[PDB]
Amino acid sequence: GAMAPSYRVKRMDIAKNDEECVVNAANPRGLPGDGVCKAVYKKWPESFKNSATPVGTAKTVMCGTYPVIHAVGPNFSNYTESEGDRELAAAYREVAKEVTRLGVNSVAIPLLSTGVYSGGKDRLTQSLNHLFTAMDSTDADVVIYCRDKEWEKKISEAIQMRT
Ligand SMILES: [Cl-]
Ligand SMILES: [Cl-]
Ligand SMILES: [Cl-]
Repeated sequence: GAMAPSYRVKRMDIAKNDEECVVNAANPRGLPGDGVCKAVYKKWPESFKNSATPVGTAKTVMCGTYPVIHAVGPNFSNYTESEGDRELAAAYREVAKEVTRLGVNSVAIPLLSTGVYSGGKDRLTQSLNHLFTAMDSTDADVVIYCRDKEWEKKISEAIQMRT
């Protein structure tokens, strides 16, 4: 575990992370995709060997010794708000199990279902609160990655509020 488990936010490409493993915002079919998924595919293409996994699940594949946790959040274009919310909570619980099992002291994690799977809604709070619910009982240092300047400020505020 980390000596003082923390949450941080960085506004940068998660493919450049400084952590012991990465969570991919994956698609169910283990395809290269777009956004975080495409960056992950460019950096760690070996991790897409048999990475296909259902919505609401996480599947880890090693790129050398570096673990890539493929977490499949729901596409809110396809799911009801109710069913999407349940699958998004579930994907993050499966990320917490994998981070624990791997014994890492840090993890780089994007906000699942906040991009092309958001169904054109702002889901920062929804996705961030499911991330906290899952990861709060883990002792890894968690570093949340984003690209938008206003999102970085809101994620930072939400982290500081609890401290
Ligand atoms: Cl960057
Ligand atoms: Cl997304
Ligand atoms: Cl963002």
